[PDB]
Amino acid sequence: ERDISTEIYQAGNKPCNGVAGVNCYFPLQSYGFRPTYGVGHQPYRVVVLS
Amino acid sequence: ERDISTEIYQAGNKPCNGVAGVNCYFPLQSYGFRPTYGVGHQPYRVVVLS
Repeated sequence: ERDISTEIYQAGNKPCNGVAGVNCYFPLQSYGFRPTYGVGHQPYRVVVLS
Repeated sequence: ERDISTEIYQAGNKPCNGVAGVNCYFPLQSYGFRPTYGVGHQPYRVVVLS
């Protein structure tokens, strides 16, 4: 199931769709790839075959 | 079980009741936690739940 999401994930009982600075957090983050990270942050050429 | 050991563990034939250094070591060794180390040498804080 390929899924796409943009809306802000909520962590409380209140409604939350686009409010920031509250317990709601963004469900995505951007990768940082540099040679200073050995194994923890390194890109890989992984391809799954079914 | 919970063990609190302060005496010297013996690893030879002479009784290491209070003498260490020649054939016996202190059983407690502190962790080496450096921020300049790799990802696999970082202090992870872990809790149990049974």
